[PDB]
Amino acid sequence: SCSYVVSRPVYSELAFQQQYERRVLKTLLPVLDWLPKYRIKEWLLSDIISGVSTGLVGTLQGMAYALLAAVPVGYGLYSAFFPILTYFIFGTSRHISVGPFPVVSLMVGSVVLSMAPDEHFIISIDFAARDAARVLIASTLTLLVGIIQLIFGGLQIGFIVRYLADPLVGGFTTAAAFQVLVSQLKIVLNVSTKNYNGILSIIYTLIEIFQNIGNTNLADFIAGLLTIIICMAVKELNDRFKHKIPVPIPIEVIVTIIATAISYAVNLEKNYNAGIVKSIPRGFLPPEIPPISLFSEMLTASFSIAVVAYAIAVSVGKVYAIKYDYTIDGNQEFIAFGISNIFSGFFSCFVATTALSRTAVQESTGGKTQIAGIISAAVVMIAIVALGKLLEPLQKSVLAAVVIANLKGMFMQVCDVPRLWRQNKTDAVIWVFTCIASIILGLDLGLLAGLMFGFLTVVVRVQFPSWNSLGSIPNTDIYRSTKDYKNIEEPEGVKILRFSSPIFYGNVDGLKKCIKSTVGFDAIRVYNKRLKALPIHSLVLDCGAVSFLDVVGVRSLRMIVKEFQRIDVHVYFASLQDHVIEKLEQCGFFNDSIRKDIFFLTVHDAILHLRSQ
Amino acid sequence: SCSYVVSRPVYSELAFQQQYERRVLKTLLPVLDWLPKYRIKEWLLSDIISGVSTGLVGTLQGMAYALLAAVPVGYGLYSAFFPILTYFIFGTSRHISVGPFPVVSLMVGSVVLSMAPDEHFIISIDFAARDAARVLIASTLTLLVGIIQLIFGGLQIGFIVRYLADPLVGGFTTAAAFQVLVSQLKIVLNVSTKNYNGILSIIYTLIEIFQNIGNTNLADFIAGLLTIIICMAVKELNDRFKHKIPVPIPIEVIVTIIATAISYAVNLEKNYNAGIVKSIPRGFLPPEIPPISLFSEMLTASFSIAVVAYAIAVSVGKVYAIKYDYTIDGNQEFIAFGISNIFSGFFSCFVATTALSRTAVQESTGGKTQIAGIISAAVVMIAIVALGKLLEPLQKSVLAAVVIANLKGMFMQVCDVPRLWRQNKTDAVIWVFTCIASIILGLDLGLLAGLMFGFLTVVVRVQFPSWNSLGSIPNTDIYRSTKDYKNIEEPEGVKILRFSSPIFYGNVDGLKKCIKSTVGFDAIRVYNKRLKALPIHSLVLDCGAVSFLDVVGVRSLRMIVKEFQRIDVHVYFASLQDHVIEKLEQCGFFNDSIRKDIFFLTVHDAILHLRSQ
Ligand SMILES: CCCCCCCCCCC(CCCCCCCCCC)(CO[C@@H]1O[C@H](CO)[C@@H](O[C@H]2O[C@H](CO)[C@@H](O)[C@H](O)[C@H]2O)[C@H](O)[C@H]1O)CO[C@@H]1O[C@H](CO)[C@@H](O[C@H]2O[C@H](CO)[C@@H](O)[C@H](O)[C@H]2O)[C@H](O)[C@H]1O
Ligand SMILES: CCCCCCCCCCC(CCCCCCCCCC)(CO[C@@H]1O[C@H](CO)[C@@H](O[C@H]2O[C@H](CO)[C@@H](O)[C@H](O)[C@H]2O)[C@H](O)[C@H]1O)CO[C@@H]1O[C@H](CO)[C@@H](O[C@H]2O[C@H](CO)[C@@H](O)[C@H](O)[C@H]2O)[C@H](O)[C@H]1O
Ligand SMILES: CC(C)CCC[C@@H](C)[C@H]1CC[C@H]2[C@@H]3CC=C4C[C@@H](O)CC[C@]4(C)[C@H]3CC[C@]12C
Ligand SMILES: CC(C)CCC[C@@H](C)[C@H]1CC[C@H]2[C@@H]3CC=C4C[C@@H](O)CC[C@]4(C)[C@H]3CC[C@]12C
Ligand SMILES: CC(C)CCC[C@@H](C)[C@H]1CC[C@H]2[C@@H]3CC=C4C[C@@H](O)CC[C@]4(C)[C@H]3CC[C@]12C
Ligand SMILES: CC(C)CCC[C@@H](C)[C@H]1CC[C@H]2[C@@H]3CC=C4C[C@@H](O)CC[C@]4(C)[C@H]3CC[C@]12C
Ligand SMILES: CC(C)CCC[C@@H](C)[C@H]1CC[C@H]2[C@@H]3CC=C4C[C@@H](O)CC[C@]4(C)[C@H]3CC[C@]12C
Ligand SMILES: CC(C)CCC[C@@H](C)[C@H]1CC[C@H]2[C@@H]3CC=C4C[C@@H](O)CC[C@]4(C)[C@H]3CC[C@]12C
Ligand SMILES: CC(C)CCC[C@@H](C)[C@H]1CC[C@H]2[C@@H]3CC=C4C[C@@H](O)CC[C@]4(C)[C@H]3CC[C@]12C
Ligand SMILES: CC(C)CCC[C@@H](C)[C@H]1CC[C@H]2[C@@H]3CC=C4C[C@@H](O)CC[C@]4(C)[C@H]3CC[C@]12C
Ligand SMILES: [I-]
Ligand SMILES: [I-]
Ligand SMILES: [I-]
Ligand SMILES: [I-]
Repeated sequence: SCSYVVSRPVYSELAFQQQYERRVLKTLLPVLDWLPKYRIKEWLLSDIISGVSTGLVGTLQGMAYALLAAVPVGYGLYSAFFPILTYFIFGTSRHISVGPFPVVSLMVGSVVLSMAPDEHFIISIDFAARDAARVLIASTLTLLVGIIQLIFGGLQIGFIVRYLADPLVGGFTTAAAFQVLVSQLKIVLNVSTKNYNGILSIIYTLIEIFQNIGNTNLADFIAGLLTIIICMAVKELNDRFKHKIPVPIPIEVIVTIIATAISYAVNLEKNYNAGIVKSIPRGFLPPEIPPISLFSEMLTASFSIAVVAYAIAVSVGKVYAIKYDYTIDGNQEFIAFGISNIFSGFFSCFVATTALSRTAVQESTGGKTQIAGIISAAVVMIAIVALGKLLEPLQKSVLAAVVIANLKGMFMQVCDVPRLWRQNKTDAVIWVFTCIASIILGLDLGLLAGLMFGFLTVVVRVQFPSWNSLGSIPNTDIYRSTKDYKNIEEPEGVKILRFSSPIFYGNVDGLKKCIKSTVGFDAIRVYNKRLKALPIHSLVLDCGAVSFLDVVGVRSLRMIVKEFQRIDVHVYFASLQDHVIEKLEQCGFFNDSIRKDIFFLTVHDAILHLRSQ
Repeated sequence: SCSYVVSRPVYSELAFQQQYERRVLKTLLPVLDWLPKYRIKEWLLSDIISGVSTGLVGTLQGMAYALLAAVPVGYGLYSAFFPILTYFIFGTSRHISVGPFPVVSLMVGSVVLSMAPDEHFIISIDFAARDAARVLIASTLTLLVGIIQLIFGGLQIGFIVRYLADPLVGGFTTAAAFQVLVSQLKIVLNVSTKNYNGILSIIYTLIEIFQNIGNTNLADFIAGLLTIIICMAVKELNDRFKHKIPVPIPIEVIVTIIATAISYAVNLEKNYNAGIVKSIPRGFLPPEIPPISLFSEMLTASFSIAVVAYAIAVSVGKVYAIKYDYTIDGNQEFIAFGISNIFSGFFSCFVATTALSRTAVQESTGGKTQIAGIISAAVVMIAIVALGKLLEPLQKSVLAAVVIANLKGMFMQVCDVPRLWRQNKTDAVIWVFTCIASIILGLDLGLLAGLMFGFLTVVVRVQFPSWNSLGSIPNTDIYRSTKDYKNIEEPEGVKILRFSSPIFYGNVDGLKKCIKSTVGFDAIRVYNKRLKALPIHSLVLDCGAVSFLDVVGVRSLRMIVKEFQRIDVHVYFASLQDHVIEKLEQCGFFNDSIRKDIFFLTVHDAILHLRSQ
C-alpha cells in the first residue's frame, strides 16, 4: 500500500542549521463568584437536604475522629464546624465536605500523644490538665499545618501531590489503616495501654493490647463488635442491593443513635462501667493563641500532615470536578485549607481536610455548591449548642467501631500488590516499601520515606537504562538491536550504541561502561599499549532518548570523544535534540576541534556519511 | 554530495513485528597477587625511599589530624599505622597512602564531641577520663564505619559514589574546608570554646572565638601564623619553580621539626604557657572491644563517614590507576577499607581513608606497590616506639596551621562555582545547596541533604522536560519544533507532540497539560459539552525520548487514548522503543481496541499513514 519514500541530503547538525536557520480576586476567592450566580429557585432546596444529611454524618464523623486525635470528644465538633465556615469563602471545590478524615486525625493524635504522654505530664491523675495540654498541642499543630499550606499556596507549588505516586499512596493508605485499626481496637477494648512513641510503635501497642486483653471491658467490646458487624452488613447490602435507594443508607448515624439511647436507658456508665464519652461541652469556646514555641518539635510532622491532607482534598475535589465538569485551583486549595487550618487552630481544632465518605454523602443527596457545607456546619453548631448533652451516654467503642468498619476499603488495597508486581516491579516495590516504612516509623516519617524512595526509584531507572547495540534492517533506515531481531546486519567497522537515558553522573559512569563493552576495548588501555609499543573505525551514539544533560555529562562526552579520537576512532552523535545541543554548546563542548560536524539528525545520516568515506 | 534515499513500506509496530520477527581469591585479595610478581631487583629500593618519605609525611599528618578528631595526639599515629598494615593485604590500589584525611577526622571529631562534651562528662577537670571516653567513642565510630563498608562490599553496591555528583562533592569540600578552618583556628588561638552540637554550630563557634579572642595565647598564635606563612610561601615557590626538583618539598615536616626543637630549647610550655601536645604515649596499646551499644547514636554519622572516606579513596585510586594503567575494584575497596576500619577501631583509631597530598608524596618519590605503604607503617611504628618523646614539646598550633595551610586547595572551588552557574544552573544550585547545608548542619547531615537534593534535581529535570509541537521540513522526513525554525509547515488536521522525557506520575500530569495546550482543547470538556448539546482529527506522540514507563504512565496513556477516541480523534505513538512497548503490553495497555496498530516506527510513518486516509 503506502510507501516510505524520502529523498533529501545527508544532514549533519551543522549543515542542517546552515540550510534551515533556527529562531486580585482569586487568591481571595470571593463567595461572590457564585452567590450572585446562585440558583435559589431550585438549587436551594437540594442544598438544604444535602447539607442536613452531610451535617448529620459529619457531626458523628468529627466525634469519632476526635478519638483518633488525642483530644476529648467535643473538639471534633469544632473541627467539623469552623473549617467548613472558613472554606466556604476560599474554596474552589463545591462538592467536598471539610472535616477530620481519620488518617490526618491519627497523625495529629500521634503528634499530640508524643508531646503529652500520661506519665510525662501527670505525676498525681489530672485528666483535665492533660486534656487541656493535648488540645493546645493539637491546635498548635493545626496552626503550623495551616501556615505551611498557606506558604505553599503563596509559592504556587501545587505539583507536590504529583510526587505522591499512586503505589506509595496505596501503601501509605494501607499502613494508615493498620495504625487506625490498632488505635481504635485499643479504644473498643477499653484497655489501658501506655503510649509508645518511636520505631516499631504499632507492634509494641499490639503486644501490650494482647497482654491486657484480660482487662477488656465486656460491654464495650460487645458494643464495638455489634456496631462493626451491623455497619459492615448494611454496607454490603447497600452495595449489592443498589438498584433501588440511590441514597446511601446512613447506618452509622442510626447505630450511634440506637447505642446512645440504649446506654442512656440502661446507664452503662455505672452499672457496667462502659467507656462513654462522659464529657461534651455545651457552647462555643473562646479563641486562644497557640504556643508557637512548639513549632520546632512539629515541623517534620506538620509538613507531612499538610501534604497528606491537601492530597486527599485535591483527590476528592478532582474526582467530583471531572464528574460535574469544572476545575479546581490547586494553589487556591493550598490557600483555602491553610486559612482553614489557621482559623481552626485558633479555635481549638485539629487538622482539617475532606473525607471521601462524607463527600459522597453530601453529593449523592443533592450535591450542589458549598451552601450545603454551610448547612452542614449549622447542623454541627446546633449539635454543639443543643445536642451536646444528648450524646453524653454514647460509648467511645461505638465510634471506634464505626471507624474500624469504614477501614475495610483502605484495607482492601493489598490486593493491588500482586497486580503491580506482575505489571511493574518498581511500583510494587514502592508500594511495599511505603507500607512497611509507614508501619515501622511515624506516618509522617513513613510518608517522607516513601517520597524519598520514589525519588530513588526514578533516579535508578534513569541511571540504569536499556542500552543496545544497533544495526540496520537491510534496505531500510530502521536501526534495531542486533541481538534482538536475528535479521539485523552489522555495519562494517562501526558500532552504534543506543543509550536510552539522559546522560548525567550516574549515567556517565554507566555510559562509559556500556561503550567499553560495546566497542570491545578501552581507549585508554589501547592508547597506552600503543605508546608502550612505540577493529572499529567509527562509533555512532544514538542519543534520541537523551533528555537532559549536565556538566558531568558534557565532560564525559568530551572525554569519550577525545579518548576515541586518540586511537583514530571517530565518534558521531545522532538524534540529539535542539535543547541538548544548546546545553552542549553552552557547556564548552564545541572546543578543541569538535565543530559540530559530527552531529547527525538520525542514525542513518551518520552511516551514509561513513559510507561516503 | 551524498544523498538520503530510502524506499521502504510504511511500518507500524504491528506490521514491522509481523514481517521482522524478534528474539574465591578476590574477596580476600591476596598479597600473593603481586608479591610473587614483585621486582626486588629494582622496585625494592624505590619502595624503600617512597615509603620513608610518605611515612615521614604521614606521621605528621596523623598527629595533626588527631586534633581534628577529639582524640589525644598519639592515636593519630595508630590511625596512620594499623590501617596501612591491614590494607596491604586486601587493597587493590597500589599507590594510595592510607590515613586520616582531616575531613573524615573532622566528622569523627564532631561525632565524638557531640557524644563526650566537657560539661556533660566532667563535673569535677578529669582530662584523662574524658580522653579515654573520646578514644572509645572514636573507636566505636570507626568500627561501625568499617562494618558499614564491609556490608556495602558484600552487597557489591559500589556505584553509590556515582551519586556523589561533582557539584555536590565540591560544595561539601568547600563547607568541610570552612569547618576544618574554624576548628583549627580555635586550636591555634588556644582559646577555650564550649562545643556547639547542632544546627548553625560553626557560626556559634565563630562567634565564641571572636568573643574570646582576647584570651588568645600570643606564642601559639605567632607559631601558627608563621607556620601558615612559611607553608604557603614554600608551596607557591614549588608550584612556580617546578621545572627543577621534581620531588615536592616536605616543608611541613621541616617546619614541625624546627618548631619542636625551638619549643624544646625555649620551653614554651612553662615560660610562655604554649599549647604543646604534652602527652604522646610510648608503645603499643592492647586492643579493646568498642561498646556496640553506641551504634544507635552513630548510624547517620557512620554511613556518611563511610561513604565520604570510600569516595575519597576510590577517587585517588582511580586518578593514579589511570596514570599507571591498571584497574581497582570498588567492591574490593569496600572490603579492604571496611576490614581496615574494623581492625583500627579494635586498636583505638579513627576512621581511615587516603589523602591526596600523602598519596602524591608517596607516588612522586618512587611510587610502587604497597610495599612502600609497609615502609611508611614501619616509620610510623618507630616514631611510636622511639620518637614519641621527641615530639612532646611540639605545639598543637603548628599542626593546626599545617592543616589550615593545606586547606587552600579545598577553598579555591568558589572560583569554580560561577562558571558552573554559567554552564548549567542546576549543577550550581546543587553546589550551593550542598555547601550551605553542610555549613548549617552536620557534615554527615550536609552530605545526606546534598545527595537527596541531587536526587530531587534529577527527578525535577525528568519531570519538567522540553516538550515541543513538531512539524515537517518540506520534502523531507525531519520533524522539528514549529515555533523554532520559521520554515516548518504545520500538517493538515494533525498535531505532533514531542515529550522529551520518560512518562511517570509527575510526567503523566505534565504530559496531560502539554497535550491539552498543544491540541488546544480538553477531551473531557468537549465530550461533556457535546453530550450536553445532545480542528484536529489525529494526534501523534513522538515518544523517542520516553526512556521508561510505570503503571501510572500506562494508565495515563490509556486514559488519553480513550478520551481522544471518544471525540473521534486518533492518537498515534511513534518512536517508542521495544522495551517500552513490552512494558505497555505487560501493563494491560493493549486491551479494549488498541491492537498495537497505532504504533509507528518514527514520526514519518504515522504522517504517511494519515495521508493515506
Ligand atoms: C520541606 C522539606 C521537608 C522538611 C522536613 C523538616 C524536618 C524538621 C526536623 C526538625 C528537627 C531537626 C532539624 C534538622 C533536620 C535535618 C534533616 C536532614 C535530612 C537529610 C536527608 C529539629 O531539631 C531540634 O529538635 C529539638 C527537639 O528535640 C528542638 O527543641 C529544642 O529547642 C527548643 C527551643 O527551640 C526547646 O524548647 C526544646 O526543649 C529543645 O529540645 C530544636 O528546636 C530543634 O532544632 C528535629 O525535630 C523534630 O521534632 C521532634 C524533635 O524531638 C521529633 O519528633 C518525633 O518524636 C517521636 C519520638 O519521641 C518520633 O517517634 C516521631 O517520629 C516524632 O514525633 C521529630 O522526629 C524531629 O524531626
Ligand atoms: C542509607 C540512607 C541513610 C540512612 C540514615 C540512617 C539514620 C539513622 C538515624 C537513627 C535515629 C533515628 C531512627 C529513625 C530515622 C528515620 C529517618 C526517616 C527519614 C525520612 C526521609 C535513632 O533514633 C534513636 O535515637 C536514640 C538517641 O537519641 C537512640 O538511643 C536511645 O536508645 C538507646 C538504646 O538503644 C539508649 O542507649 C539511648 O539512651 C536512647 O536515647 C535510639 O536507639 C534510636 O532508635 C536517630 O539517631 C541518630 O543519632 C543521634 C541521636 O541523638 C543524632 O546525633 C546528632 O546529634 C547532634 C545533636 O546533639 C546533631 O547535631 C548531629 O547531626 C548528630 O550527631 C542523629 O542525628 C540521629 O540521626
Ligand atoms: C445497634 C446496637 C448494636 C448499638 C450498640 C448497643 C449496645 C449499647 C448494646 C447492644 C447489645 C448489648 C449487650 C447485650 C447482652 C449483654 C449480655 C449481658 O450479660 C451484659 C450486657 C450485654 C453485654 C449488653 C451490653 C450493651 C449492648 C452491647
Ligand atoms: C500491624 C502489623 C501486623 C502489620 C503488618 C503488615 C505487613 C506484614 C503486610 C502489609 C502488606 C503486606 C504485603 C501485601 C501484598 C503482598 C503480595 C503477596 O505476594 C503477599 C506478600 C505481600 C508482599 C504482603 C507481605 C506482608 C505485608 C507487607
Ligand atoms: C497481615 C496481612 C496484610 C499479610 C498479607 C496478607 C495479604 C496481603 C495477602 C494474603 C492473601 C492474598 C491474596 C490471595 C489471592 C489473590 C488472588 C490474585 O488473583 C490477586 C491477589 C490476591 C487477592 C492476593 C492479594 C494479597 C493477599 C490479600
Ligand atoms: C528510601 C530511603 C530514603 C529510606 C531511608 C530509611 C531509613 C533512614 C530508616 C528506615 C528504617 C530505619 C531503622 C528502623 C529501626 C531502627 C532501630 C533503632 O533501635 C535504631 C534506628 C533504626 C536502625 C532505624 C534507622 C533508620 C532507618 C534505617
Ligand atoms: C620556622 C618555624 C618552624 C619556627 C617556629 C618556632 C616558634 C615556636 C617560634 C619562632 C618565632 C618565635 C617568636 C619570636 C618572638 C616572640 C616575641 C616575644 O616577645 C614572645 C615570644 C615570641 C612570640 C616567639 C614565640 C615562639 C616563636 C613563634
Ligand atoms: C563560615 C561562614 C562564613 C561560611 C559562609 C559560606 C557562604 C556564605 C559562601 C560559601 C561559598 C559562597 C558562594 C561562592 C560563589 C558564588 C558566586 C558569586 O556570584 C558570589 C555568590 C556565590 C553563590 C557565593 C555565595 C556565598 C557562599 C555560599
Ligand atoms: C560573578 C563573576 C563575574 C565573578 C568572577 C570571579 C569569581 C571566580 C570570584 C571573584 C570574587 C569572588 C568572591 C569574593 C568573596 C566571596 C565571599 C566569601 O564567601 C567567599 C566566596 C565569595 C562570594 C567569592 C566567590 C568567587 C568570586 C565571585
Ligand atoms: C533535599 C532535602 C533532603 C533537604 C532537606 C533540608 C531540611 C530537612 C533542613 C534544611 C535546613 C533545616 C533547618 C535549619 C534550622 C532550623 C532551626 C532549628 O531551630 C529548628 C530546625 C530548623 C528549622 C531546620 C529544619 C530542617 C531543615 C529545613
Ligand atoms: I472516609
Ligand atoms: I469513618
Ligand atoms: I590532603
Ligand atoms: I594536611
